Amino acid sequence: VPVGTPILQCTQPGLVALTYDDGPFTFTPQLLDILKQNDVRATFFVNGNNWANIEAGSNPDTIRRMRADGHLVGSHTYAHPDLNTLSSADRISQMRQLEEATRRIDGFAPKYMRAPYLSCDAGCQGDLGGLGYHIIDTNLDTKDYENNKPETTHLSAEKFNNELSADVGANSYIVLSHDVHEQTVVSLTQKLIDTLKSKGYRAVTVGECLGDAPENWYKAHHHHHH
Ligand SMILES: [Cl-]
Ligand SMILES: [Zn+2]
Repeated sequence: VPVGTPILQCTQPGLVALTYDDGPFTFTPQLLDILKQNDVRATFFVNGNNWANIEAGSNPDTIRRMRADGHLVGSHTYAHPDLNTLSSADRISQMRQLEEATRRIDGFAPKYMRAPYLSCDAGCQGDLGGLGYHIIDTNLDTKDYENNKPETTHLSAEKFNNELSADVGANSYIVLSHDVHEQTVVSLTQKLIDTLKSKGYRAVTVGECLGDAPENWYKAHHHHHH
């Protein structure tokens, strides 16, 4: 799987990787329950301290359930800054801080990440590559953060349907949603699953989307010497 270079689609067609950024937060437990009931795995790009602290409250338990249920856990940086705007030392710190938290939680560090605001240019990419990260972008943005009211979430479900080509054999998608919005969880997610199966796609983690064995998704161990 490419390192230090933004990835937009799967390595095979007929696949959808549903992804969720900016958690974990209030609605994430319910989202895990919904995905389980659907037998669907997904991918979470998590922060360390953004809408909540990943080590506060039940969040450590939600992160542990993500892994237990087979969802891919990726980094979204610790504090959600625009990585372009930081010096290399500060970008390295944003990644390592999150890795230290996920190691405290469940003894892992992500090899997968997504840049806040999809903002990560060649300067940023070089550093992330030196850290051995896979950079995950999107080729289908639900705009769920804009369509986040009971009466407007259908616009995001429609956007998904519109963009999801009926031509299952020639296409695959990495889908951007944000589970920190209640409507993303209690309405949009079921519609995404329904719509993707109605067209013949299979939902997959980004790991499977890119042909990557789950044994490669994480650094299972800290190297004492770098
Ligand atoms: Cl290093
Ligand atoms: Zn974000």
